[PDB]
Amino acid sequence: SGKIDKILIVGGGTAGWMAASYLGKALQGTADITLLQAPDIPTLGVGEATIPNLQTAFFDFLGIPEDEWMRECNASYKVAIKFINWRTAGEGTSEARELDGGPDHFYHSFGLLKYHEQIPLSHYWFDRSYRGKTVEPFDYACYKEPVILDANRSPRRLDGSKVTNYAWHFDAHLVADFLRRFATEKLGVRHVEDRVEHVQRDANGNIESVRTATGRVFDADLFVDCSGFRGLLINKAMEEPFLDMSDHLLNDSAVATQVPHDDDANGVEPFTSAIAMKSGWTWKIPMLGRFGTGYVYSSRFATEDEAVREFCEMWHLDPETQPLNRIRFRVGRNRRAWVGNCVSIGTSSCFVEPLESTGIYFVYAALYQLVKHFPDKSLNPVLTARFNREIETMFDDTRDFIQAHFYFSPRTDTPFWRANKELRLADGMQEKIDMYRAGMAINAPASDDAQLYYGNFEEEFRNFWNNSNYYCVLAGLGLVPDAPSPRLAHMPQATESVDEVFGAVKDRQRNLLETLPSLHEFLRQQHG
Amino acid sequence: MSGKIDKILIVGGGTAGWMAASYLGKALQGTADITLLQAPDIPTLGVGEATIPNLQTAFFDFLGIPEDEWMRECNASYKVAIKFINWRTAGEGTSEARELDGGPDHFYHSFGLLKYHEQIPLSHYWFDRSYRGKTVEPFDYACYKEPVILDANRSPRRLDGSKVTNYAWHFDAHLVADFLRRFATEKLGVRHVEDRVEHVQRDANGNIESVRTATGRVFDADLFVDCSGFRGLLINKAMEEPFLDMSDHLLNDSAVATQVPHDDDANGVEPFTSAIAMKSGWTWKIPMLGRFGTGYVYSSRFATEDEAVREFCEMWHLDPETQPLNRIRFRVGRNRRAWVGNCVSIGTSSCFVEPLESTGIYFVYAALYQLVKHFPDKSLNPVLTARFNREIETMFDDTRDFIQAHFYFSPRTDTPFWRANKELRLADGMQEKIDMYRAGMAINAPASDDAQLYYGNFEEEFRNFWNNSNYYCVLAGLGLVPDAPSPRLAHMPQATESVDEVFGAVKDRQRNLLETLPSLHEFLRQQH
Ligand SMILES: N[C@@H](Cc1c[nH]c2cc(Br)ccc12)C(=O)O
Ligand SMILES: N[C@@H](Cc1c[nH]c2cc(Br)ccc12)C(=O)O
Repeated sequence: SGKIDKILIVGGGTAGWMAASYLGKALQGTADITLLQAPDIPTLGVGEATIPNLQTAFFDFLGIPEDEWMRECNASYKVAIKFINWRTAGEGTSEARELDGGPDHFYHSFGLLKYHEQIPLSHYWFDRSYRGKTVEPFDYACYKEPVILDANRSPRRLDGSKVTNYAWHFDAHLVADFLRRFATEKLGVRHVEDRVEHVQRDANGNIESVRTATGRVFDADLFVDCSGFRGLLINKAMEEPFLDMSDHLLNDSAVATQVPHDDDANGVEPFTSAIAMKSGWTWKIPMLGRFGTGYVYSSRFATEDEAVREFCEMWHLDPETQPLNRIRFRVGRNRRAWVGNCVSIGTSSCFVEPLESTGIYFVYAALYQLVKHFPDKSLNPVLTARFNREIETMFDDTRDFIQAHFYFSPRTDTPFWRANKELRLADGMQEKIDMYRAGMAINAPASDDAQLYYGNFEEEFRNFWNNSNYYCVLAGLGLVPDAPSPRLAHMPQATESVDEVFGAVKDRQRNLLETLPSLHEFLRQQHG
Repeated sequence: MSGKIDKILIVGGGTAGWMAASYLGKALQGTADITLLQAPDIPTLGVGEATIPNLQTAFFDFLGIPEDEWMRECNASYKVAIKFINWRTAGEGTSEARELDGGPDHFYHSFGLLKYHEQIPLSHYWFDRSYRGKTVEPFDYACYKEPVILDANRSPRRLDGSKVTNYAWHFDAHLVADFLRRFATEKLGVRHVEDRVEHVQRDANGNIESVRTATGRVFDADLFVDCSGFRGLLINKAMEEPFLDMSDHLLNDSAVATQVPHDDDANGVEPFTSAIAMKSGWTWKIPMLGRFGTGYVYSSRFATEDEAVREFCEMWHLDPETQPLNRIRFRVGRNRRAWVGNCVSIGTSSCFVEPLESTGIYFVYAALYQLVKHFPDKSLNPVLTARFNREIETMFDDTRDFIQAHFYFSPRTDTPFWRANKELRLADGMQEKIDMYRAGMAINAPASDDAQLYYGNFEEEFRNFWNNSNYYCVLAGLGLVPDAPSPRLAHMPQATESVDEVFGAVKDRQRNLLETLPSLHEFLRQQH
């Protein structure tokens, strides 16, 4: 019995120093935290994309203003994800192909669809599209962002006022160093540069101590595994099985690099690009003077040399001189994220391809659930079981959503895209698609107030993947309901007054397009 | 078998029938012909109905009926909480609270949400002090301001009309049914037919084709709404849908009720419903204007009808040979599926549970809200029916589990009834909630402590109907408390110290409202 006195974090990556900062802040003055980190071969900064709650749920919790960490991490702004060439056959190219008299792209923006007479705007859009009253795509009809993103507009005016929900693009290595300084200098976290040599467990299977290569022994009451894919504690020591979920996600490898960019000549894109490839997809994360890019592919349909060739040719890079990072990740999650006195945080717990910018979210979302379910020395099993339940739902819901990107793509030109259609959706995901086809919303938000959504982590965590996200991806790829929502035929006044709702989006599209500065213009004044 | 619903037939009148006619008539105004089949039954006494705050915001506001309009026409009173009397002390069934720890054996279940302090509900701070001997005040008096003003029969609104707390209403159901009958027929164009169902004609698909009445009239429709009560003329008799008896969780199955005249000038009016524990059940008291309704809900396995009538009459000093009494034998449980084919069951034809927590009328307009949200066309898409049945199934089962906890966790052991309740088993969903509760966790904590958002957004409340505030009121009120304080509080020394001002604010509101609020009788006099 007694409270947790000492906490040992194994691993000093991005997740490791987020755990040290979050736990150091949450338990300030009531727990001694030590982080074990061994020097590894450093890698390139291939870029990271995030979601709006990174500020409200993480940096706000630490008490760090957005401007403070943005300037020290050379971060850019992210307004949406631009899905390129997901509906047209062809090689992997950065240029959008032609589809129905226009470029093959669609946006997944932040925020929530507006409610009109208790019904999301998506249902009103499809009702018009189904009956031939409109041909405008879903994203351009219901969101104001696509128009200003086509012109690389900034999410904030020169006076600082924000006109849309946005996230950030940055190099994870810089944020890790920023949080390393914050945790050690402000929160009293102890940093130890050593390599784990032996993990000693007791008769109950719990971790007793960790011995390093130099002979130092570190004991604690609670151990946090941030060692990445290796899982030194949760997998190696605790012997907890890892659940491979490649029966839903075929991608398991990646080739990534960083490419210099002339922001003065071309501006900066306020969005992440997800460019469909022949055996996967390639991300593009614009930053300051450069952009990170990585080809996520499936080793079952493309060899590493084929992926390196495809990746370099699309960006006009020299495969013999370009610095490249070749990665082979494990897709899935542990059977239990928390076992005994060992809590897994980061890629040691779970991993999925960064198609929807969930990597960093998984860290501080798990850290949020860890503090909410924080135990004492008795390690109450109810706290551990409920934490493991939240983590498995957080990941499995994301896994199902990511699979829908490939499962519902109309492409059939390569074995990769054809095989994705041969996989089976999870029962929870298949039920969601059944609702969608019936004209229902999928996890409709309780309110269309984005400030409440992104300002209340509990409100968002219970409704992380909401109707707005599903319609952006499903309707963007071409999946639409079999027929309009049957209740709209009983709402003649609602379907008539909705004209002003679509007109309001058109007016904001025109006004913001004409008045907003470019992202490059704002970044220049922002970053000095 | 396509096209929108054109004709809707409601079988059964009363409260459920005319609530369905009003809600569906308003939602589908001008796009559906609605006919209500009602046969004259032997009328019963007005034994009183208790409600919850969303009755105005989710039902009457949807109809466009101001609170003052329907209150005056139904002679309604105000309800601020439920006072549970004699649930922790042994003895006969009496209206007088017994002595417990130097005070009356009662505790309140109030409306609203517990205030958050540093992201933690106030209940966790209360028990932390109680566990460490820092306080002896009961949970309800420490965290709620209502118990103090309810002990003095204070009004929930000042004489100037300003409301000082969340409240509901007390009324005779028959008056509300007549009010809605006039509203639906005169304002919404609903057709009322006085006839008795003679034969229900089904087709080869199992769907209802038409209904023939005793006079030979045949009524056909596209969608049928069963509001026939416990008889289940359509859902059970015609559709042959099985009814799931749940007497393994709730032993009460009978009731003896009446109405008692009351001199409001001499004794005032109680702004709360009373739940008076009995030897083989419990007795309600629903104060109204010049009278109060009362009913002894009991278990036929432990008390005969004559024993319950005697217990009921003796506690109110009534003549068992002359007092007008209503003897009822209800079915406890729910249908296997609330909606089958083109037949949707609404009201007690769908499910029933004892009115211990004032959920009877709520079940009607909550189901009507889910019916419109899942409204079908002539094709009757099975996904709409399946999702509706799931929402109804969760709505009742969660209520069933909560109601059982009232008896399961009562410390009384003096009668075979109370002893047998401890021999039943809680549902797995309820047992897991109790496991969390004992572990110091909240049970379905609200996303926000803003009651206006909660009671103003039916979707927000429906997803969190039984929240942490409700569970703590009943469980801690009966004496069930966690095994130890939340381990997370030991790491928040500043939070556990600054919470002193939160409890002091409740004490200041208790003192100020007690001195300035008028009595309910005083406010009712000026209003009515
Ligand atoms: N609730 C999350 C859901 C989400 C996860 N990844 C996203 C990426 C984009 Br682009 C838009 C939304 C999300 C949000 O609205 O930010
Ligand atoms: N969310 C519901 C829960 C509830 C159902 N019946 C109740 C009865 C009382 Br008294 C208080 C709360 C409830 C409310 O607070 O109105």
